[PDB]
Amino acid sequence: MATFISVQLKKTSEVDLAKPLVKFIQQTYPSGGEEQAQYCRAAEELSKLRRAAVGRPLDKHEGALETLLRYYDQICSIEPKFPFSENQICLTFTWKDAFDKGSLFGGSVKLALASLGYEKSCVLFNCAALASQIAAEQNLDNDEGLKIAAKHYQFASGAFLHIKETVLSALSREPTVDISPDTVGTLSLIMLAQAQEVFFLKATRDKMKDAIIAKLANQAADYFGDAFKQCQYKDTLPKEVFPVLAAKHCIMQANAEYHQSILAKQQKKFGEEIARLQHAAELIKTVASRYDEYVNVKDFSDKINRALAAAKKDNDFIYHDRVPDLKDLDPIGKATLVKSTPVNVPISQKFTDLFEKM
Repeated sequence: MATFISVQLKKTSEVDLAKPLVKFIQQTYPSGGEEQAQYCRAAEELSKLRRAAVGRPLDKHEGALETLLRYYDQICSIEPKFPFSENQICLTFTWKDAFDKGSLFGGSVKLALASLGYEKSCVLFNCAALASQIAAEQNLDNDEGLKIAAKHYQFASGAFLHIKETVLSALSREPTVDISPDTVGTLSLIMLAQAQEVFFLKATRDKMKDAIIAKLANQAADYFGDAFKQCQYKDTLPKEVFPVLAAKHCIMQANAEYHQSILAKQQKKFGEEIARLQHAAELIKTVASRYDEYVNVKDFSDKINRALAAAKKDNDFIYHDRVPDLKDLDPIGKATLVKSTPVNVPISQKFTDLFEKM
């Protein structure tokens, strides 16, 4: 279908990374044509690497992400050498906010800083955003799609969370909102929610126990629920985000209850089955009327209604189980298969620091 949330990449203007880095090499590097004027072609190499990571109208592929990741690893490796205190270091990175259009009354929202902390913050944001795009793009009724989407969602979650913990110490100023701890904390939870939904979807495909699927769905409802609560009083993220999180919260509760009801029927608890099915129907009716424009809930509602109609029919004419109230049923349990991937450099596949010997 279409309904996963992904993140648009921030834009930068191009900058000459080499030229300023060239002027610093004349240090414990004396004569011409040596490590001296080799490192300058590695600085020539790294400036070229920035334009590939950040300059190109992008590619939602293994290739483009790896470029970004490499560019992140490479910056991280370059700080403990150059502007460790910098009284001038003539080099300034400019980034547009990912979300804030600005106002067509006076242009976009941008922020220029002469800081490697700023730069790597925005790059990492973009590694996260491209990962969510690749993740969202994947075919979920195919097994390696499921795995690529769960891997990238957890990466993107871990990467957003790394910026939250790190943006402020990393920077000179109050950041743009897109990378400020609160937005990126929320983006972190969304990606983790989506990761878990992918693990629920995979469980449904591995045709696992309904008991385990209910717990995985219940866990997701919590991730989506927390996330939409973080968005309730705020209008930073694209406007589709909060309604998708709201629906996805009720959808996952409805999956939890539907699967738990199947278990209940297996155990001949026919009243419990109707109760849990009534709850699922209600959750889904709510999402259908309230969130029409964002999710398509029809097949799942029909599935629930047939099961409810058959349950009621046999119970009234055969079993006569008392249908319990919701508050009298045990909580459905919770299980997570999902974690925010720590950012430990190198995050790129076959990392070569172009300035290893320095």
